[PDB]
Amino acid sequence: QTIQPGTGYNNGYFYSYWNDGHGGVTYTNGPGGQFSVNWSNSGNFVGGKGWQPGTKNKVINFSGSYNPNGNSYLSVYGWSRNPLIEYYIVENFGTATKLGEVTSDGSVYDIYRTQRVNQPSIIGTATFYQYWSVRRNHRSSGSVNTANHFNAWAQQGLTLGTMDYQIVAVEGYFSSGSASITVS
Repeated sequence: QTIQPGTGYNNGYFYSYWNDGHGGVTYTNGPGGQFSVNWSNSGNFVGGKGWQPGTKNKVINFSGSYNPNGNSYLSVYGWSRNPLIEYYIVENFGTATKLGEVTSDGSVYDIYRTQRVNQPSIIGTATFYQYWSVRRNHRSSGSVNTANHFNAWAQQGLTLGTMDYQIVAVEGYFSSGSASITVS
């Protein structure tokens, strides 16, 4: 169903839908691991389905249509605790300290670390690191072996804590677009 921001479980999958209060976002949970999101001149939002908690060896399958008009991501997205880390395995996007590269699931990814200072998080306002793997060959369907990225990050000194949630997420930032994604 079309829902308001929050977290919960739908048809066997965890979901998270978050936004900054700037209107123009319609997020809808579908059957199974399916979700769809339409946004018209939104602020910042993140929504998608997956698992609570994730694992450090999950192979994540996704397929769908992803048509952003501006700043947006389509990512394997999640959190860890102790250390508090918000991480991205970016498979596609619309319109940082580089640490290395990894070749995984048919593409080279570029690995980055950023720091968020006094920003929202799963534990409230906090300062924390973000880990990124940005796919070079952009795509909106395929499989992600998360262990390839987590191990590559660790080899560069990027440590993950105990896993919190782990989803395939569509994120937008002051843009418009449409997406419909099925996770498995």
